[PDB]
Amino acid sequence: SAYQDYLARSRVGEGLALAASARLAVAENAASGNGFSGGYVSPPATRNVESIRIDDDTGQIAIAFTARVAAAGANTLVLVPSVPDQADTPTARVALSKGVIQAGTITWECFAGDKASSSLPAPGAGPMPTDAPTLAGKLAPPECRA
Repeated sequence: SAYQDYLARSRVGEGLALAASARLAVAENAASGNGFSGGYVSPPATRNVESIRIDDDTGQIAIAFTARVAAAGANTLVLVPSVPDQADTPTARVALSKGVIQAGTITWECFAGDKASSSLPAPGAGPMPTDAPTLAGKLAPPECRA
């Protein structure tokens, strides 16, 4: 139902906003050449957000929502980071490189369960998720959907 959809979408948006903490930790670790999850302490769990975690190798952020939002096994949303191949007039985006000092702006792409390819402006596609998201796209912001 549309009202049910509203409740879930609002709570998913809040989880995405809480994940700013992880986007900042990934940026800090990229700037120091550290594993991307190093030192990250996720915010307190809420009634809506079960966990926020960072993949130490790729910087991918996975947000797991509670059953108030979506069923177990259908409850994850992912954010994938990338950087341009070169800062000046890039021709492509690339996944982050663990151990390399990377201080430029990181672009984050959201993927819900239905999204089968990257959809970004120039310089083009970013990486796909490392761990597949499972949250139904209809519950996520439109930029996360197929």
